[PDB]
Amino acid sequence: EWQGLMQFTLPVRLCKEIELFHFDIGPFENMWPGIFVYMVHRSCGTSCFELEKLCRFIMSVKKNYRRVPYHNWKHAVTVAHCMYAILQNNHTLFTDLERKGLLIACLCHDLDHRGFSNSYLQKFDHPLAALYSTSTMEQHHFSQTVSILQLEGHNIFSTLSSSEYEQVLEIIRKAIIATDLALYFGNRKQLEEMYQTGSLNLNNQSHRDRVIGLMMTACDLCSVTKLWPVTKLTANDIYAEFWAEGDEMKKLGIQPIPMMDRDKKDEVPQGQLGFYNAVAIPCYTTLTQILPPTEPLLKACRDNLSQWEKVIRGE
Amino acid sequence: EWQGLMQFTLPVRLCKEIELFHFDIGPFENMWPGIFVYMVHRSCGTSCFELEKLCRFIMSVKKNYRRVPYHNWKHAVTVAHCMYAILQNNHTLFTDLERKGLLIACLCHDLDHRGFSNSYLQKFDHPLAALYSTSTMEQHHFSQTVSILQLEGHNIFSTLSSSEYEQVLEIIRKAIIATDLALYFGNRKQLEEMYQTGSLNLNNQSHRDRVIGLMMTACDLCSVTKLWPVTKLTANDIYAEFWAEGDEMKKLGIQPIPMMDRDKKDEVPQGQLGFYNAVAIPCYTTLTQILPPTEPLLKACRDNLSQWEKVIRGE
Ligand SMILES: O=c1ccn(-c2cccc(C(F)(F)F)c2)nc1-c1ccnn1-c1ccccc1
Ligand SMILES: O=c1ccn(-c2cccc(C(F)(F)F)c2)nc1-c1ccnn1-c1ccccc1
Ligand SMILES: [Mg+2]
Ligand SMILES: [Mg+2]
Ligand SMILES: [Zn+2]
Ligand SMILES: [Zn+2]
Repeated sequence: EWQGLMQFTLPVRLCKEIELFHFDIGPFENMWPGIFVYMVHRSCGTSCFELEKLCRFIMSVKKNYRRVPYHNWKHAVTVAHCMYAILQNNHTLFTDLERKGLLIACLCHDLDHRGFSNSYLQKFDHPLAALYSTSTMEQHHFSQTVSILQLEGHNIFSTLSSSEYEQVLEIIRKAIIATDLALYFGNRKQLEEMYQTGSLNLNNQSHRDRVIGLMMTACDLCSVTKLWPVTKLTANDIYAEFWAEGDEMKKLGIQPIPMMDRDKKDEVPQGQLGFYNAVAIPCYTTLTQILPPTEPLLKACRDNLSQWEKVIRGE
Repeated sequence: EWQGLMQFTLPVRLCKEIELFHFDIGPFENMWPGIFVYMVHRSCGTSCFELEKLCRFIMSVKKNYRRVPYHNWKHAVTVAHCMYAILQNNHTLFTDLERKGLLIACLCHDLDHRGFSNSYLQKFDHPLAALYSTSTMEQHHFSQTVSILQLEGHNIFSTLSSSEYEQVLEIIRKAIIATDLALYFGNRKQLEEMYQTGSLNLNNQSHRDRVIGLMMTACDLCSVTKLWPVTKLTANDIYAEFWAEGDEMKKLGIQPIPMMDRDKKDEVPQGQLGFYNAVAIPCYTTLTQILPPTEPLLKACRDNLSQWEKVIRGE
């Protein structure tokens, strides 16, 4: 099976559509592993990784996402695809090493997620929180990536020099860390200012890491940039995960926040509104200012915001 | 009427096209009864049913479909044909008794449909809802089937033992009930787990029952698997019928849901993309896994889904 992935060929029709931001992987489950291979090949080249190792890596990454409602294998590939479209539209802004790292990082950014937030683990003294005090899950995700890399025949970065091996791990590490939404708000705030004053410079490494940060957020949340019926369905998976967590708290005696409370569904429409206004819109707005070809992301997001506004009005 | 049918020979220029999953019966209206005959002869043999009784039965079946926009005689034969194509492409898996039963089941699965859903009937306290509390129309459909079998000169299962007769009515009954879409979701979900755990055993009768059910669902929805110009037009019949149910609710003065509401005509494309994603795609996806030969159904379904995307996007 991990061999059948090597003889995979992407259908011609899909070769055209995969380039667009709005593309939806959802109806093509059996092709997701192959879709990642294709995307890595178009962005980085066909002789970048050894195909054997690359295919073994990908299959092992799929195996280590759980059967949870939202933070699953589908999510990993969804996030990788959006990165791909960002990279493709701003190709020469990034180095070979960065594109390698960011795609792999997107594929790995939620590895071994259990369906629980950083709040939960920390509040209920889960061992993961004892090990990782800030950005709990995200640190575990990066730890999971290294583990897979160190498996027999799984080290896709074996052709690299020591120097480039370290550089790419660090790129991946910051990238995964950056998907902690707790860190997004500060990041986006800084970038907005640097853009306003005209002080943002891509050759400044810390500015560069900030940009990559924002890119990781945009990709993590891109399911709000898909066509309305796709986003609506994803919303169900997201909320199915939140409610499952809130129920765990109710069993433990403690009342969950509204977002995680299956008894507060009425509040959901207004919760989506709040999320779009406070998080998602300002995310893609800042991104479009820095990387103008990412405009379609902001555009789609605005469409979905507009939709939720109709729901609140009574449709 | 039944006598001109005994004389019927399918024209040779359709002897190959008929075997294709995407075959459209639409241009061949007055051949529909003969096409069924033909499909039965090829899949069960010309020795299976007495030709006189079989012809009488088909014509009574035809007359007991009402002149409704979608749940009519055309749909009955369209669904039967898809079953034909499945059975043909999995030559060895199903028993003689199963094949006899499944074709008859498909042709009868919507008998005497009134163009109203179950919830409509239960809502407004229709005598049929008072009779069958769950799967209301489906239990009526089967009832209509048994009535026609028990007409004079119509019992096509005359040449079966008492035991086989009981088995084949059980096969038909379960298959008709399974076309209740409410039960589809549970069934597909179980089947997915069984494939995933590898615990799916076709020696297990209640596993066969589940598989048969999924095939029923697949055939029932197969209008989403035809060539675009055929799928696009059948959609208009489906919604005509949804809207008539809503109109009836609005005559009575009650608000229907958007699917049935014709003041929501514009949202049909979005409504199609949603349905394909939440219902059609997972159906044929799980069917293809269980029965690899049925893959052309999924492929066709994917092609029509992207067509709706283009409609929504103005392409
Ligand atoms: O649709 C949503 C509603 C709420 N949240 C959310 C999540 C966490 C924190 C917060 C908080 F606002 F509380 F900080 C809000 N995320 C999404 C969303 C849309 C796309 N990905 N995700 C997502 C992001 C992260 C986790 C789950 C889902
Ligand atoms: O094109 C469609 C749009 C919506 N529905 C639908 C039907 C029931 C429930 C739901 C619900 F979304 F509520 F679950 C959606 N079915 C079809 C469709 C495509 C092919 N056959 N049928 C079909 C299936 C069943 C009945 C009539 C038509
Ligand atoms: Mg995460
Ligand atoms: Mg029905
Ligand atoms: Zn994520
Ligand atoms: Zn039907």
